Amino acid sequence: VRFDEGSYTNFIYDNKSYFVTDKEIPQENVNNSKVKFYKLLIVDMKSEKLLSSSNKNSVTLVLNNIYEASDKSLCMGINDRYYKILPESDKGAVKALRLQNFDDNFVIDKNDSRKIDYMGNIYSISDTTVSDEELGEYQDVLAEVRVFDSVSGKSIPRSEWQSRTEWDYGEIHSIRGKSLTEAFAVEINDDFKLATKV
Repeated sequence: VRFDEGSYTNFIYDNKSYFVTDKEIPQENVNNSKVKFYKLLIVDMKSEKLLSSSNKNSVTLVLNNIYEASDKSLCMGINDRYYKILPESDKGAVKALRLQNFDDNFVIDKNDSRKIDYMGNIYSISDTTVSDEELGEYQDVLAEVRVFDSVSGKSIPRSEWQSRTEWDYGEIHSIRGKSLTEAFAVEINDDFKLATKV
């Protein structure tokens, strides 16, 4: 079991790539260990960067063994809990382990309607289409409207409905092969657009 440099979620085991998910497994559903290992990581909660010693905004993670669960999925001991692990082919479909366990929703940015806030990051909604083959897991639906200044992105209150643009925001989906932190798809009017971290 080898974690990628600088990562607390992405690793290789028995020559296959996995990540630790945010899916907790109750202790009663955890069965035989499959791999014994012990790794301590220190993670800055703000920058999510690895540290060599703890600080005021750090969390210490003890990663300990891989187990088979009662549904034959695999999981990993993380501190006092167990979290399912999945192949990297599933990234974005299922969220990676959240540090906060030891912000996680989509909100149209209050200052610029062409942006979405997610996980403490800001995402720019592009004019690039996400094809049906790139479109992955359903995450949420906004079902919102913004009427905004076409140049500045500043929204206009409904009571007042300068060039103006109306966007009608639909579903949010993962993009296959990408974590949600990297990118996701947002339904704008009649098609899915690519949103990427700014």
